[PDB]
Amino acid sequence: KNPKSDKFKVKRFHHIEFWCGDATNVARRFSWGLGMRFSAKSDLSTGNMVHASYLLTSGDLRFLFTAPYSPSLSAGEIKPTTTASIPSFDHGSCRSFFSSHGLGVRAVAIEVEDAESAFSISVANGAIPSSPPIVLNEAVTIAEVKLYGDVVLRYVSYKAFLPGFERVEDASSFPLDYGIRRLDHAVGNVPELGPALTYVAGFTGFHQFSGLNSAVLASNDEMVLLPINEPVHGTKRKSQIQTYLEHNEGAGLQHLALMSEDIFRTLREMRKRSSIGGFDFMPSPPPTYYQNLKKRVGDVLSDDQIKECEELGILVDRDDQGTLLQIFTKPLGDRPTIFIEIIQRVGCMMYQSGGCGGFGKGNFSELFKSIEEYEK
Amino acid sequence: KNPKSDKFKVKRFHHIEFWCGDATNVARRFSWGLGMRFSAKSDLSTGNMVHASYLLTSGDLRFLFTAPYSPSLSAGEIKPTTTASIPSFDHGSCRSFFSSHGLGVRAVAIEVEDAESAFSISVANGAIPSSPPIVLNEAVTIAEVKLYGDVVLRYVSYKAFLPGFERVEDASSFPLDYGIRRLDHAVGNVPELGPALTYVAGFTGFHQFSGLNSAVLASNDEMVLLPINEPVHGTKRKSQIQTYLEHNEGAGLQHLALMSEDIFRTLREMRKRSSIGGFDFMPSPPPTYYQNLKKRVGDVLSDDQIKECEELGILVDRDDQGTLLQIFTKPLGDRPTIFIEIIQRVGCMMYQSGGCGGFGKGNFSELFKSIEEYEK
Ligand SMILES: Cc1ccc(C(=O)CN2C(=O)CSc3ccc(C(O)=C4C(=O)CCCC4=O)cc32)cc1
Ligand SMILES: Cc1ccc(C(=O)CN2C(=O)CSc3ccc(C(O)=C4C(=O)CCCC4=O)cc32)cc1
Ligand SMILES: [Co+2]
Ligand SMILES: [Co+2]
Repeated sequence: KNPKSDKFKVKRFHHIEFWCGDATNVARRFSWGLGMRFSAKSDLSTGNMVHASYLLTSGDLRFLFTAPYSPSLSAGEIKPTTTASIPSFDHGSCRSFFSSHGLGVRAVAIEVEDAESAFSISVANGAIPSSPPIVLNEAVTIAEVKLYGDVVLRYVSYKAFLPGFERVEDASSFPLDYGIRRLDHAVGNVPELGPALTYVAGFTGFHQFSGLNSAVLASNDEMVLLPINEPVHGTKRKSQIQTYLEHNEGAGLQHLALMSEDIFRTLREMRKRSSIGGFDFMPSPPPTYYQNLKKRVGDVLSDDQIKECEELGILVDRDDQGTLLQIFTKPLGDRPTIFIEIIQRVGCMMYQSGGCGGFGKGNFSELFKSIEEYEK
Repeated sequence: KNPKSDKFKVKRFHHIEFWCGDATNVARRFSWGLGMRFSAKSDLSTGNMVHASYLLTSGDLRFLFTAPYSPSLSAGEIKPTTTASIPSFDHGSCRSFFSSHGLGVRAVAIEVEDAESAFSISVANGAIPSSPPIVLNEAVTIAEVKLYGDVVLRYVSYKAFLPGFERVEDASSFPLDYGIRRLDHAVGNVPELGPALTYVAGFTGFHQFSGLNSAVLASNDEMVLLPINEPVHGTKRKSQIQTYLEHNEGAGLQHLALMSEDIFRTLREMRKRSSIGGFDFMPSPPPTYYQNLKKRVGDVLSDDQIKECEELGILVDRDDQGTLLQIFTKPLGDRPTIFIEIIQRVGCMMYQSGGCGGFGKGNFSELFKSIEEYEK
């Protein structure tokens, strides 16, 4: 069931903003590891004395990396005279976020039809305001409300990246591309799932789509997908959600799932780079898992395609409507907190429906099953 | 003249430690950009609940990247019970350093014969203590005194990387190598050269070897080389030293000069990677500079070798004893502060004497000369 209860018009995920200590080094690492191109900047070279912000893109996926400069560079500014291109930015908030949580996502940004209206309706329906609507160059409106922990849901609306950002020079914009095309879902970890769902669904009208309980909130067309997890305590192996909350100093964004148009190419390219500056992947499932794939998805993937899944460590799950291929990186930074998922979905062709094939929850059983089997 | 006045026995540069917000991302970026291999780690996986530290090596060059975890992970520890592998580390100092200066060098480490003696003699001769001598696993002694700004001079001595560090697994240790072999010199920027030189030369006994004044302090065999620069004010173009001090919030390390055994190979490899996660280089000199090279170094470099210098943007300088090839990166991070120099020295064969060919001070005139000439 989909009651289509969105309280304002939501379009698609727009960007993800990481708050960093040094944006240059994180952005360069991510560009090489994920095959994303440098496409826009706002920094000292563009007149921004407040923050350094670098935008990477792959298809429709936009990752923004921001870090504060010394406050002394902008000490004479006030908000009416600011050189910041993102008016919600604050030095103290950024340093506090980073000190508390380490490298991670500060903003999940969605494009809406009217960011001032979305903000107004959200706050009228219980959202905690974070940054009020601000109109940039009479062209773009941006507003922020609290999502969970110190993560904000950012609303962006366009009259027709952001004013004050400059498209980057060609030489610095090497056209890397490993096949990633858009953000599929963004997942939060919280101590208590119930209150988190009630809060977010309360202000958005989004509907509902071992070691954890999870539920997914979705927009009307189910293209904005926000799963939320809570830990389950007292378990034999300690909950990975609880480890996250301990190392992150509380709730925050757990993972970003990035859709690829060719997951085999994406994983070939990312794995070639794991040990030369890129991203590592979690341990692969045992060969029993791939033996057991013929019975589960043998009508969807050929033996060769199943073998390619095994060469790359790709997991497969299936629901009533479609099939999903997925794989998980090791944590992106020092702390065992945020990671990335690469995904590709098969089925639900109408365009493809959002969330086709689910989120892989069946792989909890199949991995557990496969590991024991593998002891053999 | 070299009075050989070292107040304690100094061997060679040992390592450089960067204080970071996220050590993983900086270390991975530097590994790919400079061709350095991951060789040791101290982090959660090795029992360190305090800091994450990753060591990269190329030949004898050792770069260490350290960032703090949440203090909550180690809140029950005291110094006698610490899980930190570097006992001088402090969460508050690290966060304060990074907030003030951004990404940069915290420690210039030199190997000495006895770090406790070096510390004692240094402090007896005016050094400001930073961390007292601590014996690690009855095998290594480490001590720190203030160098300039928030940079420390770290003394390391070995009875026979550090205890508590683990050599990294093979798969994560891809054997990158672009030819870099050791640290040649490490350069500080200060507001006032005179007092800085008097302080450092006072406690070490090291001897003395537009927009700035500079002087170089050197150990007995002139293999530890510490240039220091101050700004010259009132100049037409604003001093790059003053820009550094403004953006860094005061004195700190300006550049690390890395010796290559084959500068042409190093620059070919680094430039191939500039736009795919590596390091950018400062603007190249005009072709007039390379035309003028035949008269200056035509007895040292062939026409082909001069042409290779022009293809790569390499600068050349010469003193009375040898010739130096050098080139400079753009700043390593967000702020226009720290950068890297790649160098190779020709001459002064006895082994090669330290500092053979100087530090390139003649290139200030030759670039100024060449730029005007180039207007032609
Ligand atoms: C560092 C690190 C820490 C933890 C992990 C994982 O938990 C990866 N993972 C497994 O290991 C067991 S199969 C699995 C199946 C689905 C998902 C998943 O994506 C979601 C969602 O999207 C929303 C619904 C619930 C869910 O969990 C994750 C899985 C990976 C790396
Ligand atoms: C971001 C950035 C900011 C500034 C720069 C430079 O100043 C680079 N540079 C020039 O541009 C003009 S030639 C030149 C010659 C020598 C040196 C040099 O290495 C030293 C020393 O080692 C110790 C002695 C004095 C010195 O300056 C540096 C030079 C490069 C990048
Ligand atoms: Co997922
Ligand atoms: Co130099």
